[PDB]
Amino acid sequence: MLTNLVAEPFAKLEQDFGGSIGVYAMDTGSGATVSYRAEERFPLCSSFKGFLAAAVLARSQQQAGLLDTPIRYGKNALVPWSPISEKYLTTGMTVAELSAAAVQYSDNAAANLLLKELGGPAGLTAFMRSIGDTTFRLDRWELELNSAIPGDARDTSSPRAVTESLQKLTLGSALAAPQRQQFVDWLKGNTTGNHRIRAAVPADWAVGDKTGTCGVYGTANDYAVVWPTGRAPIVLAVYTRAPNKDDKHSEAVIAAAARLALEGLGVNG
Ligand SMILES: Cc1cc(Br)c2c(CP(=O)(O)O)cc(=O)oc2c1
Ligand SMILES: Cc1cc(Br)c2c(CP(=O)(O)O)cc(=O)oc2c1
Ligand SMILES: Cc1cc(Br)c2c(CP(=O)(O)O)cc(=O)oc2c1
Repeated sequence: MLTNLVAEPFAKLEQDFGGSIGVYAMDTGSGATVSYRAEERFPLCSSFKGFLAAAVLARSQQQAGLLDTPIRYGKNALVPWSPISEKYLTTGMTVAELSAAAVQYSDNAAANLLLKELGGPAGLTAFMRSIGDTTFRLDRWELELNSAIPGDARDTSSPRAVTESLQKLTLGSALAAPQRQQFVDWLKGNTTGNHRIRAAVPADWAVGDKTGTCGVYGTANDYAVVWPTGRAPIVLAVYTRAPNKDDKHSEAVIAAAARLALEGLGVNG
């Protein structure tokens, strides 16, 4: 029913974009949903870093002091787009600071160092299985996971699975209350998503998000929890990809898809 209210505008939006758009949006009050290509796999790109921080927070529930552990690293850890960790190369950073940098600045060195602590891509995948997500898979590290090859299931999930897992971690019971609020707070402080889902959200609504940009195959994404005033929160995921390696992603398309999802849910804004 709501999936059909916006099916036609979604098709026109993705045809103008020149690729595929995948959207799943959930109104946590009524349970109403909007779907468009919601079961197709899309590359995660940096969006896995949000789930990575949730996995760290989950581990901190039964390993006190994990968040305060100092991590030291060498120049060889600094891969492109490590804007925070490059400033602390000579000092180290704590696990919590690496997690905040991974979430709020998409810091690649920070993400790789945290992946190391959790047992690599299989360890993060294992965490996702532990919360009931059978779709998510991480296979590689930054930046190899950005290849976004058409048809390749490595380092992908579906918009529906991303939304379902995000709901469990931010609003459900997958994390304990203090860890859940810390995860929400990190997403709320993200600096990389101002032109994506946030561009669709009114100023007086709270929003936390995590972005991903593979840099090839028109592949980019964003997922978010949105707290409209006066109603229950909305969880949504917007993923894109395109057939040609040189196709460019579009933040404006991500924002436009988020607007249609919110319009479909009847969320005025
Ligand atoms: C910190 C760290 C640890 C590892 Br175990 C890797 C790997 C696996 P490898 O391909 O180097 O063996 C790839 C990478 O880009 O970064 C890492 C960063
Ligand atoms: C990285 C990570 C963190 C956790 Br918190 C798990 C859990 C929950 P646990 O029962 O091991 O304590 C299960 C799992 O299979 O993988 C994980 C991976
Ligand atoms: C090499 C590189 C790494 C990142 Br980490 C980005 C991001 C951040 P994200 O969207 O992946 O979170 C945005 C971007 O436009 O280009 C990038 C290029």
